[PDB]
Amino acid sequence: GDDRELAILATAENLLEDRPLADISVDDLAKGAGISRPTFYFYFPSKEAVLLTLLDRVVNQADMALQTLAENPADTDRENMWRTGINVFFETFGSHKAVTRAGQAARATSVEVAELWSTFMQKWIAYTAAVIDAERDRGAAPRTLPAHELATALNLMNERTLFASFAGEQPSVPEARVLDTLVHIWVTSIYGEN
Amino acid sequence: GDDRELAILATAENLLEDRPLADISVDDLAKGAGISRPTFYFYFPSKEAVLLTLLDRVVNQADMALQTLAENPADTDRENMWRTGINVFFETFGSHKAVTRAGQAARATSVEVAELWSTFMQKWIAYTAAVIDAERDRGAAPRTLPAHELATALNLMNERTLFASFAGEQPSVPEARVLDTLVHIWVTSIYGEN
Ligand SMILES: Cc1ccc(-n2nc3ccc(NC(=O)COc4ccccc4C)cc3n2)cc1
Ligand SMILES: Cc1ccc(-n2nc3ccc(NC(=O)COc4ccccc4C)cc3n2)cc1
Repeated sequence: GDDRELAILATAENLLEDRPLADISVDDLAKGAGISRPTFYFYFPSKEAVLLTLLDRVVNQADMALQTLAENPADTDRENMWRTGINVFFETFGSHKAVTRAGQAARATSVEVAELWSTFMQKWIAYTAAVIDAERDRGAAPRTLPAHELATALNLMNERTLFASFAGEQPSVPEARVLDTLVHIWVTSIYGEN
Repeated sequence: GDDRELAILATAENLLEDRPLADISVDDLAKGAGISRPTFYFYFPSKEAVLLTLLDRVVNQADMALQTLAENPADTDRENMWRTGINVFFETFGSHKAVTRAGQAARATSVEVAELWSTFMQKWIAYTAAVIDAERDRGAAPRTLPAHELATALNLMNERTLFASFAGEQPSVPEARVLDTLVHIWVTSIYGEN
């Protein structure tokens, strides 16, 4: 039941490591999961619905990890505080590069994927802005850009830059250098008076 | 001859305003250009080759404008200097949103589009890094991140953030606010000691 479902999901994750969703059939997923094709269809209406589940699970994992960090004060300087938050995404999405990458490609063709991504990006930007505003309220950060516009561009930079690194794009920051790169830009732009 | 070609190109640009390349046929392009379908094929081998030409023209327009700025010293402060350079992209790509957007969608399916984009991104990042290094050499900017890794993330942020704004994505910075947003992040991260 649920473990034929977890098997379709594990199969899809495993196959997405080697080729795109376009190069994977429902039959590929069925065979890997040790089930027939009509049995696959009891669990998922399509291969696109398989990706959506996987992406949904990854995005919620990142989100829960961010909630956990938030509910636990966390004892260090401002630069390290930002580093820890960015690290959630670096580690969560870096542990699921194939799914995370397939989600981006699916955004153009799947309104549900686009909607799911858009929902979490809004949540993450809103929370980023709320922290910047808190930092501004305690007098730790100057009131420069609107917090929400600042949060939007910084989260969009991370989306694109971690994606480039994880996909091995030309150009891209080496994955062993990208965390430090993003933390620098976030801290100087959030605390920089100019 | 060349003006049947400019007509196929103008037609493609005009139609890409209303729908994606997937929703446009060679016949659509032929009819708009006032030529038959086999005549289209004398000018371009495909509709994908039409997009490549358009994108190539836009990317070279941005590049030439950046070269022009570079060869002309340009008389103002550092913040305004960065603003002028970012403005090249804001204005060039903002004057060609449909082509510029279709190029991004094509990167996944067209190795020539991916290669063209990748080439210019490398050039633009290299030039960004050379300016940061010059700024560092005159003692105007601190030696923080490697200049090339800094330039990479900043150009990737602009790519993604101007794209989001021009495509009206949720989320996105309003197009009337995005220039100021990006200039802030570039100037604070390039000049910020922390
Ligand atoms: C292949 C791929 C790789 C990475 C992404 N991606 N999408 C992202 C969206 C937001 C994001 N955000 C961050 O890294 C930092 O977010 C923080 C930090 C501190 C407090 C709050 C937040 C949201 C990283 C992201 N990375 C998307 C696709
Ligand atoms: C739809 C769409 C919209 C915009 C882009 N895009 N791609 C970009 C790549 C680089 C880029 N760069 C900049 O804005 C700033 O670049 C500077 C500034 C000063 C000196 C040198 C450079 C390269 C903007 C870009 N915008 C791509 C697609």
